[PDB]
Amino acid sequence: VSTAPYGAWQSPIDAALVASRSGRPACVGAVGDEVWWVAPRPAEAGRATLVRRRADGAEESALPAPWNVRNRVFEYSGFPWAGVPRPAGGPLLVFTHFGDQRLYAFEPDAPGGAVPRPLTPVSAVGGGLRWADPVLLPERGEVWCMAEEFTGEGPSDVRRFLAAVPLDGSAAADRSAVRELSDDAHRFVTGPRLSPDGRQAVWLAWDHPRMPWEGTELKTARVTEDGRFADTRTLLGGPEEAIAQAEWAPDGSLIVATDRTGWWNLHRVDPATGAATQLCRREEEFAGPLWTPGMRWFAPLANGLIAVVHGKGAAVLGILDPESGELVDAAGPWTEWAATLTVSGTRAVGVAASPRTAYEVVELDTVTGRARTIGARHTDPVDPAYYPEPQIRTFTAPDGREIHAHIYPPHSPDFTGPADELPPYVVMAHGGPTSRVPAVLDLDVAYFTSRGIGVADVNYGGSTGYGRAYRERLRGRWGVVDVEDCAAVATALAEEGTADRARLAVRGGAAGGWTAASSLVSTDVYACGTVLYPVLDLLGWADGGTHDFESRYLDFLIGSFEEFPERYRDRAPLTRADRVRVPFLLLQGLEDPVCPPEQCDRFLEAVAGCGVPHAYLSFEGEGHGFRRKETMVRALEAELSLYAQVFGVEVAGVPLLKLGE
Repeated sequence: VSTAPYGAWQSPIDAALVASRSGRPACVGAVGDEVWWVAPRPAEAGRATLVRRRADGAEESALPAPWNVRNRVFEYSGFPWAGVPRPAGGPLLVFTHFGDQRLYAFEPDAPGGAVPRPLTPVSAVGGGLRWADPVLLPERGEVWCMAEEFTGEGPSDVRRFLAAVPLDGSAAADRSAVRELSDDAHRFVTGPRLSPDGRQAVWLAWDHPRMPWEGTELKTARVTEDGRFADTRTLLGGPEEAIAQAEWAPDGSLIVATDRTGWWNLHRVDPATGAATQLCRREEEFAGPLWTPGMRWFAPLANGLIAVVHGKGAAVLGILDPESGELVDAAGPWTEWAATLTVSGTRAVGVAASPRTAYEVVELDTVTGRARTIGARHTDPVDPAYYPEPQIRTFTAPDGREIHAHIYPPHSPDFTGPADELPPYVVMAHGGPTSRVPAVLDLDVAYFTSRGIGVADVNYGGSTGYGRAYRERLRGRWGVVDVEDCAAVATALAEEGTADRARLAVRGGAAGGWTAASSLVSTDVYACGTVLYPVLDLLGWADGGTHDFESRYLDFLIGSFEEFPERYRDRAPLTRADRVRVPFLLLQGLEDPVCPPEQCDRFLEAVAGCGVPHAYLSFEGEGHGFRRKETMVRALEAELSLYAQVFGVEVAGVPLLKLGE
């Protein structure tokens, strides 16, 4: 061990390794005795593939490039696949290919191998046709899902409804062959969930200007014999009751996760009256913000037990006995479980990680209570001694309010900083903003901490996982609460003498980019900042400047335009772009439909000539969020260079970012 300036420590973690290991298993699901999930392939044009895990442990990608398992529903991608086991011929699977947004069917065990065949027609009108959250029904020879069909060229010129697509491929070039199960009365809907007897269907629905976490309605209908929906009606829910998920238990009962008590809790629901009964009252979240159709937090098991990812703050998979109210969590090293879940037999399978291990596919068996890794087993790319040791802390702001944050101090088995120096710190603001960041191994974080630069990940007011009230703290306060909370943690760290007050950076992407930009504009706490595909122009954004799903999200964030039109200009970073007095880095994807690159251009034009050192790197072929390995490498090394230059530290492992005024 030797002494070296903070930020200049030699680290075995390069941006290429970081990119290579980015992402996590997602959308897990059981198919007979098999377990499938979506996995990222950053080095394969940033595509996502399907992974098939056989009972005997065999684990391999089921689709080769260029197949890309992802869709553009809500622009964030709804559950992209489905699969059913069959008596002969192997399982039948369907998935949405990102390239043409079509739903495809394929049989992995067919002689010759997987040969995807299209099931849906395309459209040149606006955003065309999109599909997601499917359920295979081979008895009816169809796959049921929710669909998006653009009717105009505007981002909101679209209708959504539940649909039935023929598995025989007769609708591949015939839109009339697609059956509309529900009508298009509701702008936003999720895929259908069929009762075990196949006579009743449910689905979530909502409209502008509400976000699903504000409120949703659980719709229901009788499924006729010929496969149509009848007597559609609202079973429960409303503009202020957030129903995040609904599932049929194998015994025919209905279970939903609602926040009517102030926290998302599981409730049994009378399929006829809609009356709900508490199954486990707790000041813990048993669900989360429904950003895409198909998210699952709980899963009913055939034996009557219920698997549930729950917790206040950190979420962990546990097993609930709705009869005794008893809840037993998984053990093992995993401290955070993602919002994806499936069951098979007495087993519940989810995706979880720890501060020392990347997300793995983990199985919890109800008979033994044993939890074990069954997929994507984590191997250390470098000695785990290079990973930071997270400190889950709650800071107390001026008015006594609690601010939840994850502190990652510089950490390295080979270096220590100068006695008379304190380490610079990078303060991060997650996206959303209605979501939360878990405290697990993240090479993007270790990339900095292993070099001598601390990191502080703040779950500012408005973050999820701490009840409706905490999520509501941000209503009408975007640009103030997120900014102040992040700054509170920063300055508190400096005052405590654990961070260099003069070397604090702020960074974030999407909503987090807005927070970072806003911080550089409305405060002088930071020495520099990194902004990724942010929202900087509110007026532009509100004026048909973003996808349909978030086209009215500002009503929640800053207030309606009808009531607070003045905020749309005052809160906008673009309006005060001239107030940025420190160097910054802007990163953007050129195919971004959520935060169009125009946002950046306008900002850059507003700061030109102000003599503020800065840089802007846009990437062709990248949408909202970077998926290609080469893109991530360049984005991360650029951010590090910015910090090296501003913090007066040397880093030769990355190219020197060219900053200009």
